[PDB]
Amino acid sequence: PTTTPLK
Ligand SMILES: *[C@H]1O[C@H](CO)[C@H](O)[C@H](O)[C@H]1NC(C)=O
Ligand SMILES: *[C@H]1O[C@H](CO)[C@H](O)[C@H](O)[C@H]1NC(C)=O
Repeated sequence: PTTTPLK
């Protein structure tokens, strides 16, 4: 589970 800096 990984995402980019908010929007
Ligand atoms: C990426 O988005 C997810 C889902 O909102 C989480 O907030 C996660 O903490 C985010 N990653 C970063 C590096 O901000
Ligand atoms: C972070 O940016 C990436 C593009 O590299 C994706 O668009 C991802 O969906 C973004 N995450 C959020 C939480 O907007």
